[PDB]
Amino acid sequence: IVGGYTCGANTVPYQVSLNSGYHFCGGSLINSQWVVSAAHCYKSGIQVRLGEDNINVVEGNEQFISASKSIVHPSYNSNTLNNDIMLIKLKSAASLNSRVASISLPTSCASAGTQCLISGWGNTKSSGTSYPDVLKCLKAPILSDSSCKSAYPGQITSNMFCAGYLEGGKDSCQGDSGGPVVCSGKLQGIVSWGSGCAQKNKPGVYTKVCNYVSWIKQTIASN
Ligand SMILES: [Ca+2]
Repeated sequence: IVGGYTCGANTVPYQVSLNSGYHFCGGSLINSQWVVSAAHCYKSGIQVRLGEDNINVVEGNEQFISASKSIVHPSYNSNTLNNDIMLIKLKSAASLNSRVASISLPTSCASAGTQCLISGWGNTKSSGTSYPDVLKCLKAPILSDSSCKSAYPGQITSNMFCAGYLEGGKDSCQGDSGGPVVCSGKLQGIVSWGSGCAQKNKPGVYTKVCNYVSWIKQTIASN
């Protein structure tokens, strides 16, 4: 996250870290056994880390659970990043408390102008490299379809949205991928892509979760 603030320990209780010997992507806990992330985060041998704040120190609220199964969206296109969403089932159910909770799936799609919370352990610099050990947060508006498609001509599909600041300075970045965009207490987005970070007229691009709810429910019911 560039240009954000330090969330505070366990203030984003649904935030997951995906670990394969190291933190590589974020995710969201959507129930005691299921995590939603970005399909471009697909790896073998994922361990899901819950209850994290400092990812380099054991602070006492962690739950480390391996993935049993990973399901990439049937129509994921890695060249276009269209349908950039993945489901991860835990080997065991997480113990849900105030510090480790699930986030609700949306009933409706959020509109342009809605303020959302984006969080993760990604790079905090727009030029150069600096990775935080603690969770970073950013409040950002959902931009209009028009402004989005005009920033990224020919690249935005129905399954995407832009959020952030056309002025730049504040964005998601490398390492934030797969993490939540939560608006009015519901999971609306997944940190998907962008052209660099926090650059002028190049906002973050997010997977539009409201388009996938039916797929999510069906999959979870049968797996
Ligand atoms: Ca920790």
